This record gives sequence, structure tokens and C-alpha cells, in this order.
Amino acid sequence: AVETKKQYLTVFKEDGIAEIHLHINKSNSYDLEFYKEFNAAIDDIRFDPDIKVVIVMSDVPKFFSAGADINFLRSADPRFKTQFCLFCNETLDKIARSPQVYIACLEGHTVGGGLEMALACDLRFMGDEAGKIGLPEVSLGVLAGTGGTQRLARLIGYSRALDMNITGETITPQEALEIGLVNRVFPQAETRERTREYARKLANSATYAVSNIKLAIMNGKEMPLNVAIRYEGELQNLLFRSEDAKEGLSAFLEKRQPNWKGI
Amino acid sequence: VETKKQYLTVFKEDGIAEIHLHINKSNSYDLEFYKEFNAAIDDIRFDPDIKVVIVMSDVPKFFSAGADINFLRSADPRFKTQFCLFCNETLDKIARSPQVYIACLEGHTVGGGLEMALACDLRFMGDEAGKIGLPEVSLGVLAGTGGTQRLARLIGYSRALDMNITGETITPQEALEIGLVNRVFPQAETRERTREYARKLANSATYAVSNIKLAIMNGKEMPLNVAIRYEGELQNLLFRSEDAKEGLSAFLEKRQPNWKGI
Amino acid sequence: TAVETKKQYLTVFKEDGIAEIHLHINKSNSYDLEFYKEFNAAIDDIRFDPDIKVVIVMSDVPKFFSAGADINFLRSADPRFKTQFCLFCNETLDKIARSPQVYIACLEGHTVGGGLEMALACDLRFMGDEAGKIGLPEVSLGVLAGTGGTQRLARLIGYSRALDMNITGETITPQEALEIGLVNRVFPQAETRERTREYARKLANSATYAVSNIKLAIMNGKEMPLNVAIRYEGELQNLLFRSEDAKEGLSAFLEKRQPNWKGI
Amino acid sequence: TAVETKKQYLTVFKEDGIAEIHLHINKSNSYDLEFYKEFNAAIDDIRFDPDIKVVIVMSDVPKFFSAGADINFLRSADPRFKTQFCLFCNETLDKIARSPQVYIACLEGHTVGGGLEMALACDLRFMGDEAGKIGLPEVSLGVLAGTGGTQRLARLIGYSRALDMNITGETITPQEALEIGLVNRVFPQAETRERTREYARKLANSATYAVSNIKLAIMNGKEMPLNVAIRYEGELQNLLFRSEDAKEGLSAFLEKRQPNWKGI
Amino acid sequence: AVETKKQYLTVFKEDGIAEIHLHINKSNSYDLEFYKEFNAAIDDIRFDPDIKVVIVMSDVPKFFSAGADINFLRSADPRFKTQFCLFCNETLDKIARSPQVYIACLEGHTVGGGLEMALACDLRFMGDEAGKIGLPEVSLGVLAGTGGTQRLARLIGYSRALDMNITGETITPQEALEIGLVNRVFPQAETRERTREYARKLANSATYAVSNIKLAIMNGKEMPLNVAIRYEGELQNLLFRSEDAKEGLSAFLEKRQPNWKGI
Amino acid sequence: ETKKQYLTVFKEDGIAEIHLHINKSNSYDLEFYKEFNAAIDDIRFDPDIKVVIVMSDVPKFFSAGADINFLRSADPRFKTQFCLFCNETLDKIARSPQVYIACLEGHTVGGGLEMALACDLRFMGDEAGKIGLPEVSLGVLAGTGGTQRLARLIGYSRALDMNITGETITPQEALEIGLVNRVFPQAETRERTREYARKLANSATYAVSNIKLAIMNGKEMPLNVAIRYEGELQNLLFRSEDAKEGLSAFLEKRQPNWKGI
Repeated sequence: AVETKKQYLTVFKEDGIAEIHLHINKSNSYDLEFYKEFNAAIDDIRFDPDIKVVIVMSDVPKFFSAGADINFLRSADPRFKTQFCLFCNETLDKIARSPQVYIACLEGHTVGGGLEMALACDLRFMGDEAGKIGLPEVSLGVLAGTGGTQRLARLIGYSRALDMNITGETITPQEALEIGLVNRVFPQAETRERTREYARKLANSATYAVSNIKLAIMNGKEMPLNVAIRYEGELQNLLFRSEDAKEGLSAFLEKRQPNWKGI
Repeated sequence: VETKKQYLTVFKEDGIAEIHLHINKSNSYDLEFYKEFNAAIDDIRFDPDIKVVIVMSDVPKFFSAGADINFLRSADPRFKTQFCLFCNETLDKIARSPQVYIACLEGHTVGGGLEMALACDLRFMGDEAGKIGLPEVSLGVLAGTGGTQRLARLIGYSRALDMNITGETITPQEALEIGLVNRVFPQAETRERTREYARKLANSATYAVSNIKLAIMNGKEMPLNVAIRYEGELQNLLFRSEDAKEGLSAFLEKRQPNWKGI
Repeated sequence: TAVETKKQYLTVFKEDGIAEIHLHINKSNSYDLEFYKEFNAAIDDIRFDPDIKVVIVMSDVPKFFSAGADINFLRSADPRFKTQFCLFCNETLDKIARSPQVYIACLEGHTVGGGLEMALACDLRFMGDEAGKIGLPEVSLGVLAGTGGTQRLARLIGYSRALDMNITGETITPQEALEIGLVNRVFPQAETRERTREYARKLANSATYAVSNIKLAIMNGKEMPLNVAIRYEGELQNLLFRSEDAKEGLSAFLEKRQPNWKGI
Repeated sequence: TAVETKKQYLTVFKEDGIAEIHLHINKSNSYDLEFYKEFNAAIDDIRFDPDIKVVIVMSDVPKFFSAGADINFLRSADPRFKTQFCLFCNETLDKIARSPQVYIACLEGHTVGGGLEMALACDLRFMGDEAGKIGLPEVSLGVLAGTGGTQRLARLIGYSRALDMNITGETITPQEALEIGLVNRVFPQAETRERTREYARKLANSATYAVSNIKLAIMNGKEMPLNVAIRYEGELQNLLFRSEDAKEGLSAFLEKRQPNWKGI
Repeated sequence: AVETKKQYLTVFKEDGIAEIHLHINKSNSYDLEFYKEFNAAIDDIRFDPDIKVVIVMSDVPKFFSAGADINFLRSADPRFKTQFCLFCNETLDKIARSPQVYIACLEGHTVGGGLEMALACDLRFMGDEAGKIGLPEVSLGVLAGTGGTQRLARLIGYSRALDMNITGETITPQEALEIGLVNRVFPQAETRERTREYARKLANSATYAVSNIKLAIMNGKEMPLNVAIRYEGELQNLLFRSEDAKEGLSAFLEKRQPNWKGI
Repeated sequence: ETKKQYLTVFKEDGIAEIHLHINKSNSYDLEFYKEFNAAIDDIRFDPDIKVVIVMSDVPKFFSAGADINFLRSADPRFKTQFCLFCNETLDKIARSPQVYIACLEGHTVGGGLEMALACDLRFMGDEAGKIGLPEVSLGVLAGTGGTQRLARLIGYSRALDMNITGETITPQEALEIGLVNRVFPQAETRERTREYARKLANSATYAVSNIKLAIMNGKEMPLNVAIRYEGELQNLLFRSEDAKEGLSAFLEKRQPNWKGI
């Protein structure tokens, strides 16, 4: 229901969940045109009141994404590369400010720009046989410049991130799970359904609160504790005035099922 | 030594103060409880003899289930705002107090209950204590007493986000593995093993322990280059302390240090 | 071919893009002000040496990497001298995160107090499986880990976990250190130096300009808010896009051949 | 005609959305721990009163707003007590910036030391043109402005100017205070109270929910990196967009008529 | 290339200077469509290596901008408003990350969202007869929600900004200059010219240094000093490797006129 | 008096004076900074020094910045390290116990202003000349803290305007934008600067010192914890000899006998 296809990407919308399917090429190596579409999708989904969760997945076998297209980067003026990197970063930055919870469904290789895109998502689920995950940019004389060095350091620790970034080595889904690089490892041929089940459980709950919780944590982490709780407190104020908060406190007190409306 | 309030009791002995929570069957609090809790924190702050504070529940299956849902029902939204602000500022005080605060978790520690525990410096839980987490989302609201923020900083933002949006609670063992608690003791030995730890602290160079607690809890909020400056001033206070003179000597003379906490 | 320069507290060896700072102060490598003055000089020297891309800090003392500050020297000093002694040591350790070279602490023995603090200031920490004890026992003396210990430990392994270790002063094993993220690798004791050098060799033999800018991006970027941290990362990347290794690296990849890194 | 509630060292008056906290400790309004407990209590009471939109802090003592801490009280306390005393006073002042009411310090007399620190903690400062002296002379006593004075002054008028004023301990005039941004207004001595009240009444009679969220946005948002500070500003705005006053305010503007504010 | 147009705005590119002329409404009150065009103008200029300076000005008499359209805002639902505000904010946030120096030429009223846009620019020049400047949002029951409260506080001081925001009172160009709300105050008639003169001088200098100086200050101000200087250092490293640094450096020794090339 | 190649250090009555006598326009190189750094370390370990004044022995210049000849010669990688060292040296001032005062009697531009900026206070003469950052006219920026310290001192927009045009300003204008703390009649700039320093050295110097540290380092911290830092510095003061002597003298209304401890 309501699926708008594009050149390198397709968006499916249904039951409060939007699915952004990637299909750029055989390794999903992106260029500036792909990000233009990806950015347009986030904007579109942001303005869509119905969507509570966005799952980002790949339609390309064995690959979620391998990163930027090296061939596209060859005939690139340095100043162009700069603006190209800047636009990709700003696009990824938008996810943390969006009301929907973004989930990266990793079924294939997620390296370089590929992992950077997943790191920008709120959560990451991976198949027990998805392959490699990491940032090998160093093997090309460059670094993970799409927030990879900064987001990985914050996600798994600055020392562990430094190790991975300088050696450019990739790891397994199981290893990514233990260091917190991903939130869940599901059996391979069961990754999509288990991801969708999680997203479905979110879409059918107090979605206004799940969204505010998402904003509280993602943007509050950049703030000094004493004022971060002020930000958290304003998001709560909005919830205290919502319909679901009333319906929720009631249903609980009446031992009945809550009728979530998302507002 | 003993000071009983309506929802809480404070026991002081051998440099250790224990705050016992006895609000109700699930220890679900209201504004009145927090006023008493705040008063206890202030009283203990002005008592130079207390070096460690252990917060524990006298209620069987609960440390604290959080805010009394009924008490907040139909309460004015502006009131809730002020109620939350007061509860937050009260919890914020722990990180600025000289005593090391330890949360002794023997029962369920959820919602406001966990938020209170998160504001403590350390957390020790029993292997059969139950569940621990933030289920607020199931009510259409969030962990607004510092839960979203302190959990994110303690166990990681992504892991905290996952727990907060699903509202699912985990076990003590799981909590230990992700760093949500510092120790998991045999249920029946939880209280004694916590007191044991507290006693070792209270019998050591307590001025150092105190300044160490301050350096870390408040220093973590500063850029590293100036945080070490803060750590430095706390060190300057220790270098001029009596225990520091005694500690350096007792060490060179291969003997047992006689700490005074000064 | 291989140059070696020595002093009384430490010796610096330089070879094929790697510098090794060997510590030989005393039975437990307990340091004083003069030691740090030499360590600081080594850092400055290495910084101004374009050929060095990696630095390994190791100890030539049997059972110790370093037990921290010399209590004999530490005491007997005026509180104002201690303040300045500590400030200088901290500023010295602070210089590592700002240096182009990747600093690796090769831990083969006890690494406690100031010893661990020095190790915490390095970019990576590798320890032997029989290296001994690692922790911050300063509290047992009535003082605290004042050379960055309380702050760096908290940021590395978590504030509550660091609080616990600092207030009790208890030390842990190499294995336990590995599980909480205190060290990055635990190698078989007799292979510690070997495997550490092997790791450094691989770095020195790769796109060292990228390696260097990556280290700067993370160590200094972690102190900035995310939205601007990526800007700092972007400028470091700009420098890399303008380097020769980048050109070389991209060509070798498309032309499917081993790239020949020049470090610039 | 305001509702009046008197304490031992202060009196709180309430009327038409405005609360006034009158200080009457002693001849120089030098405070002790008891005063601050009453001040803290007043802040809490007002916070829980949804009718109060603005709070004006003023003195009933002729030539002094407040000269700071009672030096007698301060001299006889254990250093550990002083620490807790200062900590309590600071936390009390910190609460102003988190409160929904706009706090205005009405300075008609000398405002020095802890007196200025209390004023610095308020959102705005209005001073009469013959109020006297203002500054932090703590250094002349061998101590510093420990109630947030060094920090808030630096942030308000600039760190170098604040440093100069703190290290010398010299006070300045209301006109000099105004030019460096230490106070927001200088009114004729004779009508300093009425004009402060007039400013307060305009606020209290406007879209108070917007005034409050604006005060919160700026005072707490200034502690956040810009990219997320605007997110905080955004949630406060979201609360207004859902307010009754926003609907009315926008309508009144379109209908070119006077808004009927409800504060909700 | 040329001086391309759009609906509510037109961009003129010439000799390293791009002028964004606003012509939205008789008061230049904007809506979402306008910001979309403004965002597009920003992106286009970014990817144009020849543009060094960007001048934003109004073609509408007596108004630089009066802010958002109250009709567009009044009737919109809360959730839409949120996304609308978020988009405008992210658009303005981009100016500080752009290589070009942004100058706001204020010849008419600059209030509410109008001032907020000017605040997001690097510099502000205003005519001595330009009229009023301030944030009157509070008189509508809302606040300066597009970076207004935050940038004003950082620019002129939190307490002064607070005073201005809660009273909604606007001030004169002269008073604005006194508090640093604007950088220059030119004679009304000589405003567009003096602004272009200043922009001309910039475009004819070591333009790479100017760009990096702007990036160093606008983004570095968000960092703790000790690392802010590291950021300044990397931007400097780029300058040390540029052709202009080598030029201006030697030219300086040779008591000669530097021939800048922007690289 | 302790003399060095590029500078000289004079110590007396609790005040240390670092006189710059590098060259014609006091345009520095790496060696100069190695000496400045050494001076800072020496002064730090001298419990007698309470104030430090940086002044020039050169008539029309405080300092014109980095020596362009010495610079051009350098390789890009050397420049990085050269700058890094200079920056770290200037950073040490904000962490030192002494209050640093830059005495500006001549031109203070580029690296010259960057050095002055790292000092705690700046006093300048009404006929001292120009002050600013003209690095842009060379194709580079004020890479030794200039862009960052200026922005924080006079405001980011005003600093941006000055940095991109490289325009220098007069002493009077500097005072107006807060670039300097004082402007004295040329002839009495050193005299009046030394009076200020003298009044500092003769007061409760431990307090003056902790105040300088509280402000300079606390400004890099969030307010809620910055006040904690301020609090610990105050705890040290409450335990000093002077605090007791200061509190007494006031209640006994007698001039206090400071000891600096």
C-alpha cells in the first residue's frame, strides 16, 4: 500500500511503518544521486504523520552497502568531494532529529559508507550470516568521512573504534553484537521478519512517546547532563498533554488494553 | 542514630547511613516521599561522620516500582512538571554529595525506581531480585526523572534507546553484563555483601574516596582538558590532608594507615 | 641503519617508521619529575620526526611496566611543588592525543597508578596474559589518580565502573582488563612484544597519513559535540583527499594492484 | 494590596501574577544558612503556584540589596560545613534558571559579594541610578566568589573583564554596570521599584506561557551545543503551538484585535 | 553562468559573488515553499567552486522579511508545524557549514523569522533607515522557534537576548549596532553598494583562507577551546598546502602584489 | 635577572617580567617559543612569583607575529608541529598559578596578538599603534589560537569580520570591543601596568590565583559543573592561612597581613 519507486531506491508505506529498500547496484555503492533520493525520502517520511518507524534494508543479495562508489570518486575535484561528503553527512544527521525510529536491517556486507549509514540509524539488526561489518577506508588512503570515525567512537568506545578505523578490519555480526556495534543478531533467513516484528510492536504502541523517547536520547546525548534532563523534561511535558498519556494511565488503572492513537 | 519518617527511615552507624524505603507494597512514591528523601540527603551532607550511604527497601519484592500512577492520575500537567523537576533536582544532589551512594537492589527496580538507582554512584543487585528497566512507554509517557539520559550515558545510547522505546525490563545478570549494575550477589547475601563493601570504604581514606567520587561524577560532564584541572584541585585538597601525610608514611614504613577522614 | 639514542630514565629506538620508548628507571619504574621531562622530550623529538608513524612504549624492567610515581620523591615535596609536578606530567600525557603518531602501550608487567595513567593516555594498550596487576591504588595512600586517571578511566570503561575501581583501589588481571575494555589486546606473555611490533609494523606499512589523521579525528573529536565533530573529521578527510596516498590508494584499488604508500 | 506571607528573614507578596520576595535579614542583608533555606522554600512555593508568572527580588533595607554572606557566621564554621553551606546556596540559585517564572533582581542598594551572586542568578537585573556599588570584593577577604560569582560573571560580561573585577575585588557604579551588561536597566533611584513592577506587569499580562518557555529556552539552552540547543528550543515551541494562547494570539493578530491571554 | 530565477527568490552569480534576492510577498513573509527554494539556492552555491561570497537581500520595499506567514502558520496542525520548523532550521544551519561567507543586507524591517535568517548568516549590514529589527514572536503566543532564542543569546548575550525575546520589543539599526546585533550600519542609500564593496574585497583576496577562517570560527565556537584549536589547525594545514599561501607568502617577501587563485 | 637569547626574565617583589627582545618587529621563530615555554615552566615552579608581565623592549612593536622568512623555509609537516608547539605553549598560561598581563606598547598583530590573547589581561597604550590579525593577507589564518580566542573574547561575528579582512584597529577601538582591558597614556603604560601588578602581588595572592584558574578553565565547562570546579578552588582557599587572616582583619577592621598561603 502506497509504494513510491525511484531510481536507486524504493519506499513502501504500511501500518505505520515505512521501508526504504536499497537497489543501487550489485554492491550498493552510492554516488551523489542516491543520497539525493535518500534525503528526499527522509523529508517525505518526516512530513507523513502515519509513519512511526522506518526500516532501511537492501534488495541486493549479499550486500547492504559497501560504501561510496570508488569509480564515482575518481574523477572528483577535491572541492566537489568536500560538498559531496558534506551533503551525505547532513542527510544522515537528519535521522536523529526525525520523529520516526530508524532501524538498519543488515542482511549483507555493511562496510565503509555502508556502515556509516547504519551508524546514523537509531538501531541496527543483523543476520547471523550477513558477512562483514566495519570501516576499511584506510586501505584506500582515506578515512570514514561520513561520520564513521565519530559515530563508531561514540557507539563502541573511542579506543576500540580507533583500532578498527586504523587497521580497517571488518568483523562478524556476532562480534559486532558483543561490542555493541549492532543491537540484535537474528538467524539469517529470519532477519527481515524479526526486524519487522520489532517495528510492528513499536507502531502498535504509544508512538508519540516512543518518538519523544527517541529524540530525548539521540539529541540529549550531545548535552551536559543537568540540561539534558531539561530537554527530556520538555519532551515529557508534551507527552503529559497527549491523548495517549491519558488513555495509557487509565487503561493501566482499569486493567484494560490501551487504545493508542499516536497523539 | 535512628530517624524514622513516614515513608522512610535513616540509620547512622560507623560512618555509614542507610536509607530504608517503606512507602507501600510496591514502593510507588509521591511528592511527599521525595521531600523526605531530599531532607535525608541534606541531613547526611551536613553530617561529617557519614562517608557512605546505602539506599535499600524494606519491602519484599520491590526496590521501587516508580511513581504512584494513581497519585499522578488527573494531577494538573503543570503540577506534574514541577513534581518531576523537584524529583530530578533531588536525585541530581547525590552526584554532588561527599558520601558515596550505593543502591542495594533486592526487589524489582523499574521506572522511577530505576531512575533513583541510576542517580546513585553504584548499584548492587540480588540474583533473584526480579526485573530492572524503564517501562514508562507502556503508559504513554517516558522516564522523565533522568531515566532516558542517565541510562544512555551508563549503558550506551543505542542500548538505552532500545530499552526505553520497547519498555522491556531485564534480569540482574543481564544488567551486570551491560553495566547497568556493578555487582550481582546471591539474593540472600545481597544486603551483607553491600554493607561489607560500604564498611571497607568507611574504614579507608574516606576523604580520598569522597574526592574521587566527586572528580568522576562531575568531571565526566567536562571536556577532558579541563576535567583534569578539576581532578587536580581535588588532588590539591588531598595533598594538604592529614590522611595523605599518614598514607605516604604508613606506606614507606610498611605499616597500617590510621585514617581520620581529614 | 637503525639509530638509537639513550638517556638514564629511558631510551628511544627508531626504525622503519616505528619508535620504541623503553623505560628503565628502577626496580618498579617509579618515576619523578626528571623522568617526565625526558618522556616529554621524546614526544617532542618524535613529533618533529616525519618518518615516525607509530610509537610503542614498553618497559625493560622484569615484572613492571611502571608502578607510578616514586613515593619517596612524591613526598618530601611541598604541596605547591606537587601541584606543578602533577600539572607538568598531565600536560605531557595530554600531548599524545595531539601527536600524529599512534601511541601503543606495550604492557608486559604490573601497570598501576601513574603507570596505568601513562598507559591510559596512549591510543592503544596491549597486555601480556601473565603481565600481572593493572589498576589505580592511589586511594590506599590517601590521594587519587591525579595524572588523568580518574578522568580517562571513566571515559574508557564507564564512569561507574571507574568509580568502583578508584575508590576501592583494587587491581585486576589482564583478562578482566580486556573484558571491560581497559586494554585492547591480551597476548601470550612471551609473544607480547612480538605481536605488538607486528601490529605496529602493519600500521607503518599502510597509508600512515590516513592512520594518523584517523587517530587525530577520534582522540580530539570525542571531546566535541557530534554535529561539529564531523566537521573536524571532514577537514582531516579534506587533507587526505589532497594527499598522494589517496590518489595512489584509489588507483591501486581500481587497477587491482598493491598500493605503494608514501605517507604523504 | 498583594497577598502577603512573612518569614523571619524575608517576606513573599503575591498579586496579579507577580510574586515579590522582600529581603530583610539585617542592616546589610548579610545572610546565613537559615536565610537561604527560606529563599529556597520561597522558590519552591512559587514554582507550585501556577498563577505566578514573574518574581521580583527586592530589599527592604535602605542602602543595601545585600552585602553577601555574614562574615561572622562564615568565620565560625568548620571548613566541611562551609563546603555544604556554599553547595546549598549554589543549588538554590541554580533553581531560578529552571523555574517557569522570570526572576528580576531589583537593585536599589549596594549589591556586592553573595549579594551580586544572587542577582547574577536571576534572569534580569534592574538597578537605580543611585543604588551605590556593585561587584565581588571576596578577594579582599582571602576567598573568592564561591556562590557562582566567578562563573556567572564571566559568562555575563566576558571572562577577561570578569577576571579583572574578581582578582581586584573592585566594585563599579550602576552606569558602568549597565554598559558592560552587568545589569539590564538603570532607572531613576526614586522610581526604581515602580518601573521594575511596571516591566513585570507587562510580562504578567502577556502570553505568559510563551514568556516562560522563552526564559527556559535561553537559560538552559545556553549550556548546550547550538545544533541541539535549537532542538530544545523546538520542543518548547511545540508546547506553545499546542497552547490556547498560541491559537488566540495568532487569531488576534489576523483580526487586528487585542489578545485575550490565559497563560495556557 | 547566468542569473537564474525561481518563484519567491532569484540568484545572481558574478565575479565570485552570488546574490539571493528575496521577493516572496509585500512583507516577505515566508512559508515552506520559500525555504525549499532557499535550501536549493544554498546547495547550488555550495557546489559552485567560483562563488566565494553570498549576499542575501530583498527586492521588496520596506522589508527584508517579516518572518513566517501567520496565515500559513495559524491554520497548520502541530505536527506539520514541527516539521516545517525543523526544515527551516536545518536550512539555516547549513550556512555555517558552507565555504562561502554569508552576508545579510538589511534595508527593510528584519523581524521574527526575518531576523532569524539574518542571525544564521555570518554578517549583517543594515541601512540607517532600515526600520525595525527584533523578535516579536511572543506577542503571538509563540517564540522565535527557528534558532531565534538561541542565536540571539549567543550573539548579543543571554540576558539581553532574554529581555528582547520576552518583551518582543524591536529596536533601531543604531541600537542594533551598539549591542552587536549587526556588524555595520550604512547610509540607507549607500547600503547595497557598501555591502557589495565589502563583498568585492573579500572575493578578490585569498579566498581559500577567507572560507576556512569562516568555517574555523562558526563551527569551532561550538567546541571546547583546547580542541577548537585542533580544528583551527587542520583548516590551517589545508592553507599551508594551498597555492595561495605559497603565493601570498613569497609575494610578501618580494614586496609584491599577491595574485590569488582561490586554491 | 635571568637573561636568555630571545627574551629576558626579571624577578622581584612577587612579579616576573618577560621582556621580548627578539628583533626589529619581535617576529618570532621556534627557538623563541622554546624560551618562552621554558620561562613559563620556570615561573610555575617559583612559589614567589604571583604575577607575570609580558612586555617588549622593541619601541614600536610588542610583536608582529611569526617570522615569515623562518616560515617560508619550513615544510608543511614542520609547520604543523611548529604551530602545535606554539599553541600548547600559549595554552599553559591559562593553567599557571600566576596572572599573566600582556603590556602592549607597540603593534600587536598576528602571532603577536595571538600571544597577547592567551594572557589573562591586556593593557595597551593610547599611541601603541595597531592590533588585529592580518594573516589572511598572506593566504593563511591566525593558526595559533587567534581565530578561537578572539571569537570567544570579542564575539564570533565581530571576530569573523576582523579575521577575514585582516583589518587592524586602534587601541581605543580595541578597548571598546573588549579586545583589551585597559588603555593608558603611552608614557605611563608600563608604570600603570606595574602598579596594577603590584597591587595584585601585595594582596591575598592565593585567592587571586584560584580566581584566575576558576575563570579561565571553568569557562570551558557547563555551568552546573563549572561551579563545582569553582567550589573546590574555594575549598582550598577556606583552608589557607590568608582566608583566616582575611576574615579576621575585616571583623577587626584592621589591614590584613597576606602571606600567599
